[PDB]
Amino acid sequence: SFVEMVDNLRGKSGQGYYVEMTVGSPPQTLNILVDTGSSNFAVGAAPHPFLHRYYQRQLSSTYRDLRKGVYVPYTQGKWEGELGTDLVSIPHGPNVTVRANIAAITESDKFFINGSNWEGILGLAYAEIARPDDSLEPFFDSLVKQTHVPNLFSLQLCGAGGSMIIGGIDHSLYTGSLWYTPIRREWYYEVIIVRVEINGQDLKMDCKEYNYDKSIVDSGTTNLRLPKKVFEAAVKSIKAASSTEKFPDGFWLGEQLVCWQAGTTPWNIFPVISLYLMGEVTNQSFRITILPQQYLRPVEDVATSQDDCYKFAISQSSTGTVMGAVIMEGFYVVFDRARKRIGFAVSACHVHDEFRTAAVEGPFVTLDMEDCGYN
Ligand SMILES: CCCCNC(=O)[C@H](C)C[C@H](O)[C@@H]1CSC/C=C/CS[C@H]2CCCN[C@H]2C(=O)N[C@@H](C)C(=O)N1
Repeated sequence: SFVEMVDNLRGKSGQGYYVEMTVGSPPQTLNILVDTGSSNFAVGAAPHPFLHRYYQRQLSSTYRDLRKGVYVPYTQGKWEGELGTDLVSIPHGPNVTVRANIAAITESDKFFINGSNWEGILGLAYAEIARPDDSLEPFFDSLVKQTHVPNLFSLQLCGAGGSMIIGGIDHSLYTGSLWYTPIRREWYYEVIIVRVEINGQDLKMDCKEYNYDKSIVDSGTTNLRLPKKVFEAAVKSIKAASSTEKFPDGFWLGEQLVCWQAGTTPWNIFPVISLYLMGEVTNQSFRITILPQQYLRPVEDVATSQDDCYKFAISQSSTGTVMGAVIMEGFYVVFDRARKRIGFAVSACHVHDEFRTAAVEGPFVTLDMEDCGYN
């Protein structure tokens, strides 16, 4: 019955992907950012320059105050608000209504984005990273406890809408086989990267470096984010491969955007990136390959040029690897919480390089994969 959920997401990589939800009685409609990197369901509940609408607890007969405050910091942005519960539904999701925890956001900093068209956030990860603590049941945990919806969801983010299939896998959204990697621990959607190659060349780092201090799958982050040492090794490699042309160093910091005459972008000089993920059987892994069309994010020209301009969508991290939206775009990603694994497959909405193709390939053999986990 998943066909009704296809295309239930709007938005872009750089603006966030959001789904429509309703809260309260009578139902109030809000667009909610879908975020696998956190575990709090929160909505603007007070006026804000960037909000065209918000949650009004006074208008809902089913609202219940929990008389407790809450604060949530992200890599960027933060808000504080008031905990309560209310009835929640997803119009283009399963046909159910659940009582869910909701943080009513009363104050925020660098959280809401001007003209993003969303007014809240849906944290899809586990209770362990919920604020104020893990006793605040996350939305998806509530959905699964209160209804018959199976304990999984999948995401198909399409670059330049998407689909969130709640409760299953829709086989028409991907081609080829699904490959699965264990969820290392149920807090973030944490996985283990066991090898990295660039244009077929092994970075040859201690694989612990790739997962220092963790690696997570996050639909709510735009970029691929890498630990300092890995980020430096990657950028060095990508520079050398594209040394044909000259780029400002502010470009490699994701600040300045480079441009080319419409339809003349030299994709071929940028390397593919292969991330190998721990697999499901002993000494086995598989790889996802990223095309430049993914880590060069298209942006509006700062001038009156009909040129194609891009930003470098790989950035340095001090909190581990983040596989963000630009990586998830062009894969179908299955968050199989029931079997503690995450699946990847080539998306039906993948980008078309002329001579290269984004791919999910296996099996590969990799000795000692356990040693790649950071402790
Ligand atoms: C409370 C413990 C869990 C905290 N989890 C995290 O911080 C995750 C690692 C990151 C989150 O997934 C977090 C959720 S979105 C918060 C809004 C930012 C405005 S910018 C945000 C929305 C527009 C598109 N770019 C996005 C982005 O790129 N956000 C990164 C920068 C980020 O921060 N994402």
